[PDB]
Amino acid sequence: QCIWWRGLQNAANVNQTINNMIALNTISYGVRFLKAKLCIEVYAVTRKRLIQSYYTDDFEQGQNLFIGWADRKAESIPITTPADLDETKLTVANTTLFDANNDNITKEEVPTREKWCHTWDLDVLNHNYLWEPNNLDSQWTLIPGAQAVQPTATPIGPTYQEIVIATKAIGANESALVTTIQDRRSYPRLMLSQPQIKDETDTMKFKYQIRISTELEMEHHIKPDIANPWLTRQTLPLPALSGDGTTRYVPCVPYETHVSQ
Amino acid sequence: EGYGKHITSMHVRNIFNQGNQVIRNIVKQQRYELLDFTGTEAGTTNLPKIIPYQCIWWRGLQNAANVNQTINNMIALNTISYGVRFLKAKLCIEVYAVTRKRLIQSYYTDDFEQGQNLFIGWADRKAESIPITTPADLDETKLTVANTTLFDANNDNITKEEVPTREKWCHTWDLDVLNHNYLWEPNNLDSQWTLIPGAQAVQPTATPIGPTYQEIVIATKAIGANESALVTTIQDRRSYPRLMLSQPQIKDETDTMKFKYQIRISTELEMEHHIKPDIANPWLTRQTLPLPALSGDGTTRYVPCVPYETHVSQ
Amino acid sequence: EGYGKHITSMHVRNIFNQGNQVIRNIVKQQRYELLDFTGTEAGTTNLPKIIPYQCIWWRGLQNAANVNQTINNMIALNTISYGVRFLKAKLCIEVYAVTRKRLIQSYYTDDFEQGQNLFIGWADRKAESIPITTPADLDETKLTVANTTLFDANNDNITKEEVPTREKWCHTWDLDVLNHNYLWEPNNLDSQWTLIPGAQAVQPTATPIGPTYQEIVIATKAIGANESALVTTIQDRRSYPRLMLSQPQIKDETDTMKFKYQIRISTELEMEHHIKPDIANPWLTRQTLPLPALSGDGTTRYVPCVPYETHVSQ
Amino acid sequence: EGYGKHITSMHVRNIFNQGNQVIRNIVKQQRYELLDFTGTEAGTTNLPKIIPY
Repeated sequence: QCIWWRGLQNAANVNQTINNMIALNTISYGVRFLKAKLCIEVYAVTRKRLIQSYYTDDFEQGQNLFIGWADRKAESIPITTPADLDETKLTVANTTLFDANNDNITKEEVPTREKWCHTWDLDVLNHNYLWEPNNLDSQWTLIPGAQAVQPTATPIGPTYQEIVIATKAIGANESALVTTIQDRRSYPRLMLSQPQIKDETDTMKFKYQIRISTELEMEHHIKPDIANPWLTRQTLPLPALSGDGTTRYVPCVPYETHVSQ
Repeated sequence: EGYGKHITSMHVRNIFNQGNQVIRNIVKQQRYELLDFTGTEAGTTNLPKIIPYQCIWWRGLQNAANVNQTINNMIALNTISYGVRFLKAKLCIEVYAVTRKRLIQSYYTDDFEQGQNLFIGWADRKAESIPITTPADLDETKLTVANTTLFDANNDNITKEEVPTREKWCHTWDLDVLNHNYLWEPNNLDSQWTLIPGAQAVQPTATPIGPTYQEIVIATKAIGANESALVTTIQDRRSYPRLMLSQPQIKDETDTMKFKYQIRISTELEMEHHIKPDIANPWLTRQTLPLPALSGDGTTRYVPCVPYETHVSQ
Repeated sequence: EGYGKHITSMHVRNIFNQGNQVIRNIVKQQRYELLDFTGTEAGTTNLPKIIPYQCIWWRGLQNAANVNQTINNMIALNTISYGVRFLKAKLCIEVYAVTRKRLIQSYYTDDFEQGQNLFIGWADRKAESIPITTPADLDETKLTVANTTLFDANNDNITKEEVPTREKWCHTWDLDVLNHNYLWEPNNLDSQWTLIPGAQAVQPTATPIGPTYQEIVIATKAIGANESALVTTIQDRRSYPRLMLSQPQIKDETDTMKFKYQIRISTELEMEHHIKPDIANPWLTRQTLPLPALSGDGTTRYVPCVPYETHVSQ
Repeated sequence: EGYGKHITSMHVRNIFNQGNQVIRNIVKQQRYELLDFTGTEAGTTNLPKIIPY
């Protein structure tokens, strides 16, 4: 849901694609995201076995990595620092993919050398609108698409509603009225989990060695050959959650119901 | 290797609704009523009655006695639904009698005017309104406006249907106005100032009706102090002019010639409830819009009842 | 003569349901559970577990935590329904792991026995039962009978499916048993001694189960001191043998070789609620039958779980 | 065995360009200019101008 697609969790993961993006953002008045391809590869499934005391790790090839979509629930992602965006350490307390009572998660199940791929359509915009470029350098900026849910603590703004209304300073003299219709998106919380397996002592502990590949297709619409500051008129602020809040909750709505006319 | 019956390598399975569930209930309200133009007080007068279909009177909230399982069904289905869309509202007036009060001496007798009709005006072509104070006021028998008629000796501005007794007057509305996969957030229809879906962009300053009456909707929802939803739609405009029941204005020796109609008024309001998903999702409010309604401290509040909507050829 | 639009001489019209309305809700309960044969106490032992599908555990009443809108939907739909018919009950066990407790020295470690299976016995061919005391007891993880196994060294009387981990075990029942336009009178499924539709004609004297377990039903309903209903049906017989989950009995040096299974158990109980008609009709109880259940003061009560039903060729 | 959606045994995958990317920009320069052979100084003279392409 966040702009972590840049890999902003760590600077070490920068690459020319970011640098390309950064530059192409300087020279582009607006950008539209096309398709975001996420692929997790599991290179191992490892269990920590207890002996005595200390633990050894043994290969559980034959178990799987769980990818939950956390659909069917209204849940969120706290985001404080870009580090927090790390999908390895990013967590919520008292949280699981497994409820002994109502198991509310649609959980894919991944063997090691089986690969888990997903793709999103960020083409949400229309009426010839774009998104105004940023370097994707913030963790509170979010992917295109409308989760109309926003906290009062951190007003996310009009970009999360189908009917967008916003203004742009773009100089004290002029102001732009950006108004669109963007189809609604859900973007439920996507979790990686181990199985909950009860050992003699406690929950049965695993560690997964995966490779996580991202491709975020970005069509930069380049600044015209002549200065036109008013192309902001067609761009919309990157969808983002504002406010002084140190920790800020990404909506991650489960889904969108549909009505038959 | 597993040899058991009806066993297969699991696919991706979670069985929960994801909001895809929908229920169609029809709240229907059927009344044999006294429509009386004879009396001198309390909406019994020559004043043409008003059927406040613009309002949520379709529940029959004018009186509690008219509650039925359709309401109770609706109420429950509202508790368990995150949103509802109104489909078609079928109003049918049946006239079982047309009665005149004749004067003799003094006291009056009533004689059958079979051969006269009940007038149903649409009060199109005029900008007029319905005052709504209490749900009682919603009663289409007593609901009136002063100095009001279906008959102007100068410009007769009303398109008035004319109903024989056992002839029936039916109408149907399309409340499907919403789109972009938006709904209306449920209420029990227990207020008289809530109004039918559709956009009469007219609203008084005294009682701001809000964004649900404009084609382009913009509103927010608290739904907790932490999150807020931006509900933005395009809903086609609706007119919903004032629908009156009237007697003919016929000048007797004394005064206007007084009638009383014994009718049955049948309502069917098709409501597709979109059920709360099998898992808690408070953010489905995101797709719902507040019931269109007129707010404010005002005791009496005026329902717009716009005549019509002009059309432009491109 | 009446010239209005959509007007016609009235036919015979009353719009009320007359009971013709029906709603299909699916109560579905999905659990990732610890199925443990290792422990020495409280249903953790070698004793084969029991899935009490004969009981109304399909609600997940074993624990309140497993409530979901399907129950809440059911509950409400029961308030507004005069009767309900169960359609198909889909049980699916998914095995996410097969785990053995290995002994070293002393303490145990758990190792993956992928390559062994979970046993699902039907406990057919035997007359056996399920003791039910509390809804907790309905938990298929802890639900057991003493001196009980899927493995007899002498006559092995159980038809036992065998499930690899990511192989899934699904079953489906037909609860459509009723006919002659009878239904079951709704309950919230909040009791553990209520049982699934279908006739196991066996009932204990200690806890008379009643006429709903015989093909030919005869019962009365108070439904007020003034009137009483005679509910008489023909419902085909059902067997519903005891369904156990077990580990293999494998003799280690010490004792039986202990496993624990991490499974997910998914339930879908299709329920067609027949909604209360749009007008009060307390006598629709006439067509409903009491939920099949075992009565009596008994704290612990034995669910029949008959093995099967023989068939005769005419 | 893996049952998830859009899952397949990995092929050889590294996604990096390997230089295969190319961009076509057109630098274009458009001028309404004074070309003057009249003046007596500083390239304004009868001398034929040169376009240093």
